[PDB]
Order: sequence, then C-alpha cells, then structure tokens
Amino acid sequence: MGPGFDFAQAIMKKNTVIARTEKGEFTMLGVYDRVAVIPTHASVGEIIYINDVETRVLDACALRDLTDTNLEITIVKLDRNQKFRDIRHFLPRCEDDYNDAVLSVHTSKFPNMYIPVGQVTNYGFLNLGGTPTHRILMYNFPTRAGQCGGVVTTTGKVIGIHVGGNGAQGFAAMLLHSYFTD
Repeated sequence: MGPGFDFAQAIMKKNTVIARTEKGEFTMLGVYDRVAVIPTHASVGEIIYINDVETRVLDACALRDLTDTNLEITIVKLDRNQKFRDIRHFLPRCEDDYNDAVLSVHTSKFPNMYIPVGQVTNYGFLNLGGTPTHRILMYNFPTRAGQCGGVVTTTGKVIGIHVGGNGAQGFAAMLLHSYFTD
C-alpha cells in the first residue's frame, strides 16, 4: 500500500524461505551467503526442511547476551546450493525504538501476509514462555500462532523477528549488525 510495505515486500520476495522443524513451519529470514535466522523455540536439529527440501544444517547457534541471558535468535548455516542476497547493511547497529513498522509472514497457512503494527518499543526484559529474554521489541497488535519468525521492518531497516505475543501485544527479538560480522 505505501513505502513501508514496499521495503517489506522486497525483503520477503528475495530473503525468506519456509523452514519446517519438528516444532512446525516458520518464516525464516536469510541474511547473507547460506546464513539465516529463526526463533530458538523452533528447536533446529541436524536436518531441516527449506521450501519442502530436506537440508543439512552445517551449524546452528542459539544466541545469548554477555549476561548469559536468552536472546531467542538461532543463527543457522544451511547446506543449500544458493546464496541469499546480502542484506546485512539493512540491520541496525544499536538497540532502538522505531515508528511505523510492518510484520511480514510467509508460510503454507499465511502466504503473502503483511501487518502494519505501528510504533515499536525497545521493551528489553521479557519472561517469554517462562524464559528470561533480553533485547525484546514490543508492538501493540494481537499477533497469533503461525506468525513466529515473521520479519519486522521499517523503510530501509530489518529490525527483528517475531517470537511471541500475549493476545494484545507482540514481541520480536532484535536483529543487530554485530550478530552477522564474518
């Protein structure tokens, strides 16, 4: 509908795959080369399905901050025959709040889904399904099951991935440039 949705659609079309684990189907954001991200609660193993193709997992790392607190981000390196467009220059360097964000999902259940979630708060600490979690972004939209792994963007920034909700608010794990230096 506008330049927020334009940037979101550009990321979805080139930089997402459908990831299936034993815990279900997730939006997965490809960041560069064969490196992607997914919520840690997807419980990535030695094998994962990518767009319904059996794929070896070359490495998987559940990130934690230097307080040793969950960040709910798993960085995955896929045994895929094709690289992702490098989008690391669209990642924020620092924790921040944002205006006018879009949450975008693409699964078998929710294809081509885009949600204007509005203002995003640097919320910080959240008890997420019983796990103390840091670097949480919050938006005031009643997000539903099936949205986990959804990409949170503003015009020109990829800021987070959706990791849960309380029925009234939705929560994303921050993406920071420093996660993906090589």
